[PDB]
Amino acid sequence: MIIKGRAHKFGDDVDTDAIIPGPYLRTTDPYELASHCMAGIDENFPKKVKEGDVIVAGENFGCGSSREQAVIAIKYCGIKAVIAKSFARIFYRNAINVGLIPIIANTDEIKDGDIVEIDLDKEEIVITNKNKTIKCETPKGLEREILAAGGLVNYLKKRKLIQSKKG
Amino acid sequence: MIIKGRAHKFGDDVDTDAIIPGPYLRTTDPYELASHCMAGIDENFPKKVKEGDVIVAGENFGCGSSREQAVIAIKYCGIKAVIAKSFARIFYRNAINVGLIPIIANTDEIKDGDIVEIDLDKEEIVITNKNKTIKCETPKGLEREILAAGGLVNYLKKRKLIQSKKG
Ligand SMILES: [Zn+2]
Ligand SMILES: [Zn+2]
Repeated sequence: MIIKGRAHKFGDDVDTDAIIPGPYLRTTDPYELASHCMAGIDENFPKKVKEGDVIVAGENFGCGSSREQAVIAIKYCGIKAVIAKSFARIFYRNAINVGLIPIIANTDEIKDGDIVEIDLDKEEIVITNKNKTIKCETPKGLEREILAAGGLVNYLKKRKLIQSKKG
Repeated sequence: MIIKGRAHKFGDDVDTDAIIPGPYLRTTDPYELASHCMAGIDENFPKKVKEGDVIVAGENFGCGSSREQAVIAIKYCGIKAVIAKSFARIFYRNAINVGLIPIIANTDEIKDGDIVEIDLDKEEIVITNKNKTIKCETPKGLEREILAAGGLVNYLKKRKLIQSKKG
């Protein structure tokens, strides 16, 4: 599949608090969380982002705390993927489990406002307004399957469903 | 935003039964419904469709019965939009209410398997593999707002949320 949208570029070490400040963690509504996505470093993000857009960052994106809210804040902004040079281990796992696609690439090649086209099958990112394409690395194995199902929950109910018609 | 994927082309008068045969209506799981999307005319659709793809049809798509399951079957296949020459009135309404985007265009310009790029802001559909772009008509007014919120439910809770912080 192909994910195409506007890129919102950030730097290195964008941690969970920058993604979704601790004080907002006192809410249930995921959309409530989404309304403050990236508010830690860019108070204008929630008002600029559009469904289908992509967050682009530097090294160690999602750094810090084991917050499922961080990935939920991103996912509920209508963002299907995050492109970064590297991802904090815990964030990566949480992203996979909620259906948020973590993509690895040299983000120095991407500028804020660029229109990017991520082709998950070819594992390339076309930066349409810059007439260039860069390679990327998408999730594989189990993580790819969980992502394909849209998250851990779906993956598990599809596993049960199969077992259902098994007898 | 931009929706880009592979087009699955169908003809005129594709009714709700073709979209989701009556016998399957005895289920709760939307994914269960999705597994038989378009099974009425193409038993291979469920196995060919990929998240991000687009259904393209002729006149009067969604014809017939007031089945919310038809739009749910499409939406749960990972299909965000349906491009047709015209839409049955009831289907159109149901689509809007679940966040499925009904787009009007001369689909004779689109062939099965074409890669299409729907730009909702420019109201154009780029048929990338055919080096051509055609105009389309996207939803406006209230319908556009409901769609933007992702469905009637979200639209309503966003209306309440606003009222909440009002006093
Ligand atoms: Zn850090
Ligand atoms: Zn009919």
